[PDB]
Amino acid sequence: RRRVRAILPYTKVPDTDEISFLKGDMFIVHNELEDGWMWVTNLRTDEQGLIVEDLVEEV
Amino acid sequence: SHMRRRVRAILPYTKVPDTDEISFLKGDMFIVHNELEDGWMWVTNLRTDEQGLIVEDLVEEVGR
Repeated sequence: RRRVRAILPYTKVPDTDEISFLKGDMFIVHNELEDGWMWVTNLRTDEQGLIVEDLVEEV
Repeated sequence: SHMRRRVRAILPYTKVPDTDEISFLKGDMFIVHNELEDGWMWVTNLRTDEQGLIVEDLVEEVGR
């Protein structure tokens, strides 16, 4: 249960469970998943969803 | 296509031994990482955090 930060923005793939975000957004990681993905909650939008792991860094 | 979606088990499943299928309980949720051309998919079970193969016939999309 750690916080990670977006280093770049991301626009979700339509009709999927991915979420869009902005550089600087903070997320709480719920599941690491396979390398390359993460199941998280974006603290700014309060949205739970799938994100691309290479766009976030440890804080 | 269930790619990049969260899906939920509609029935339990016990893996075939010596395969990389994963056993799961009804209600378990998963994130789909790869969809193979036979209905099977590489996923992560959100409860156990294990990666493995599950078949699409046993799950339904539930959204975020």
